[PDB]
Amino acid sequence: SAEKAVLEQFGFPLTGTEARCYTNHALSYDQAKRVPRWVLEHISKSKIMGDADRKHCKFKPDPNIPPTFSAFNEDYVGSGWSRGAMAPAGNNKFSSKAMAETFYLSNIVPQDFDNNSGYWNRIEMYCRELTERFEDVWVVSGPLTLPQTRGDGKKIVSYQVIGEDNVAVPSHLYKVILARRSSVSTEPLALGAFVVPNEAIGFQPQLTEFQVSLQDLEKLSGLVFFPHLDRTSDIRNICSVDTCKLLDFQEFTLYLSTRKIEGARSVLRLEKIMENLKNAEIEPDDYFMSRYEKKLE
Amino acid sequence: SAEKAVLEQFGFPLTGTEARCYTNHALSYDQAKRVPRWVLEHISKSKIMGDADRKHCKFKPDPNIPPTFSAFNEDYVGSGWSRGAMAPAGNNKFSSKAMAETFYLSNIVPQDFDNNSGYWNRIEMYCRELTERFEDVWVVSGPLTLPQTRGDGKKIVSYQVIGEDNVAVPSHLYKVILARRSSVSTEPLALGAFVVPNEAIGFQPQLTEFQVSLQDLEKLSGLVFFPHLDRTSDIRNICSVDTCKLLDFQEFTLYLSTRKIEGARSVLRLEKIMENLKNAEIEPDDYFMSRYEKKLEELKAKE
RNA sequence: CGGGAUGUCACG
DNA sequence: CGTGACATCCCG
RNA sequence: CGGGAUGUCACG
DNA sequence: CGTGACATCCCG
Ligand SMILES: [Cl-]
Ligand SMILES: [Mg+2]
Ligand SMILES: [Mg+2]
Repeated sequence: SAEKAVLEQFGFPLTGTEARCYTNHALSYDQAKRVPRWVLEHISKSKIMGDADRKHCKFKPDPNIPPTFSAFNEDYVGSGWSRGAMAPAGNNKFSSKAMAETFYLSNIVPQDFDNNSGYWNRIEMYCRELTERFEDVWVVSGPLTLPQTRGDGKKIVSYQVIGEDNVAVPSHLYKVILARRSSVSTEPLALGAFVVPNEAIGFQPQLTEFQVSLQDLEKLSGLVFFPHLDRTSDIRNICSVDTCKLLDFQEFTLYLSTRKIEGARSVLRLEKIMENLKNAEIEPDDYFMSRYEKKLE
Repeated sequence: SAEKAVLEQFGFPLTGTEARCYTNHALSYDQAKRVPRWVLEHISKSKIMGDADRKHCKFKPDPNIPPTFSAFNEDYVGSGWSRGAMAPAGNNKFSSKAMAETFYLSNIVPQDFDNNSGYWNRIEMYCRELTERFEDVWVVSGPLTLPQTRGDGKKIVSYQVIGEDNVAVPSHLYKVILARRSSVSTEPLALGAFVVPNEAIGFQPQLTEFQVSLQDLEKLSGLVFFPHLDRTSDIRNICSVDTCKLLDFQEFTLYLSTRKIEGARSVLRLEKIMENLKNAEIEPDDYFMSRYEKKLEELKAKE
């Protein structure tokens, strides 16, 4: 192959798409859009429990990404968009290093403010909730810039770029969920693929509304998820063997109020929570009350 | 090590960005846009000569591309865009197999009809012209989807997708040119990078108007070109060492008329080629007349 | 050179 | 329906 | 849980 | 102008 040797004289162009691995999540970086292409993580009940704190971590450029192709906090702040992490920080309570690697900008995309801490947040919580029914949960997340047909019939992909480095703002976010009940069972695996628009949503629509077939998502994203997964074998819809239903307004508001006290140093903060709970029309469940009287010390 | 085996248990997702080598070019395919991301080729005096013929070739899907992520002629035909090859067929006249592999849709992007046959064609000509003065030249070509600033300040990337498979139509096309004078000399290498918009362009714009720096291109494209090339050494702007001058209207149409002499199958057809030249206020060069007189006499015998 | 419109025969 | 190879013609 | 606005000290 | 680790305060 002498002809091939001259062709490679100076080397092929580099795309920087090789898989980058961290202490509890891997990803492939898109050097052109300056966002991750896909982010893989494994969740177990053992991992979502720990002492790693979320406010001792800062969003910073991944020092493994060439600064030329890296994004920076200056691109997000005040751009009208938020820094949305794909590998959730909450999935790494067990390790402080793992949680800190979640805050590398290689793992975050521009995300609607309401969608981030709202609907998408609830999807991230449901993933952690599956750990109580499945010993192993694999999740794959990433951005999407999807087309949209217009009056004259033709389809146009259109997406915003923000900051000096032009970080691509996706029109949708995808999340594939693969769950197996036990390490020693051979139940069919539970699989679910979902595509959510990058915008405020609310509580009306059920997560089933956003479900799509795996092979479809693979077509719109140009990826092949879980190659080693024997597709000839029997695989079942995650939503037929589970709930696929996020927290309602009352549950979500209470969960936040329950977790807000854990970081409430002062007694004044606890007062506001109740005043806000009363302003919310909710009826404080006894669980929150048990975690209310213990922290009044 | 064990907390990783559980991650890889079902494997990482596949991107399909690995290089795919062929007879005279390589490329990395973009499975999401159904177009090549970059296409690398090497050309020389010997490779741009031969008996390989376009008209005995066909556009069709690269068989090494999963049909799921592949483009098909149905996506292009009737979409309002042409099939533009990044690795030119004219750069592989020496091998019938090599030329055939440039018609794989893995080497094709939706390209404006006028652009494909006009300005971009003339750029591919200038690359073949460099083989007269450089023994080896490398070319990287691919598509781009660049942003645009609205009046209100927002920057928007927009591009049409065509066909059922949503093949992306780039806003611009890029080309990186690297030429070394000789394998035994150590004259500084010459490099030029260019970004042309995917629309009709005439004969007034000079190639240097679309020239950019290698850094600027790598930032736009998210690629790094020619990694093993030492960037601290002495590298020259190709448009200073060479001409970066595309053919004007007269010599461009003249070149086409000469290439059409070979395909002339009747004396009357061959004379029509010359009448069109004269109607265009172009006087053929002595090379055309020799070629014209030759093909003429060749066609008179068997008639 | 770069793109297109067509026909015919053979065979899966 | 597709696969090949031979051919005719058009445009810039 | 998920995102933002501010401070004091320390070092390069 | 860049790296680490303390702190209080807003919002859904
Ligand atoms: Cl067409
Ligand atoms: Mg988030
Ligand atoms: Mg072309």
